[PDB]
Amino acid sequence: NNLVETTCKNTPNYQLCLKTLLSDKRSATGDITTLALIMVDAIKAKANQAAVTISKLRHSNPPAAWKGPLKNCAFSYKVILTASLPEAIEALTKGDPKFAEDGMVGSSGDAQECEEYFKGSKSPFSALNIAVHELSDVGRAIVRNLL
Repeated sequence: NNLVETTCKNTPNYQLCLKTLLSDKRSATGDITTLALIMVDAIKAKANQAAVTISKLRHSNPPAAWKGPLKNCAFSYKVILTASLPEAIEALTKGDPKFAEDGMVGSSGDAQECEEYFKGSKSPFSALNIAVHELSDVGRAIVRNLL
C-alpha cells in the first residue's frame, strides 16, 4: 500500500494505477516486480476484450470501410497478446526487465495505432483502445523502476 502509493505516484495516472494494483491480492505483499506483473495482467484482460470485440465486428457484416482498420486492429492485438505481453511476463519473472519495458512500449503504440485507423470517423471500441494505451503507459513507468 505505501509501496503501491509510491509506485503509482510515479506513473502518468495515479488513480488508475492504484485501482488496478489494489484490485489484486498480490499487491498487498508484492514488491515492485509483482506490481509490474499485476499491471501486465490488467493490460492482458483489456487486450483479450479488444481481440474478441474485433472478431465480433468482423463477423457481423461491418461497414466495407472498416475492413482494413479491423484487419489491422486484429493484427495489432495479436502482437500484443502473443508477443508483447508474454515477453514482458517472462522478462519480469526470470530475465531482463528492459524487455518488459519494450513490451509495454509495444502495446501502448499498437493500441494507439488501432485507434488512429478510425481517424475522421467513429471508432467503435475507442474506450478500450484508450484503456490498453493508458495501462501500458502506467506499466512502462512501473517497469522503469527496475531499470
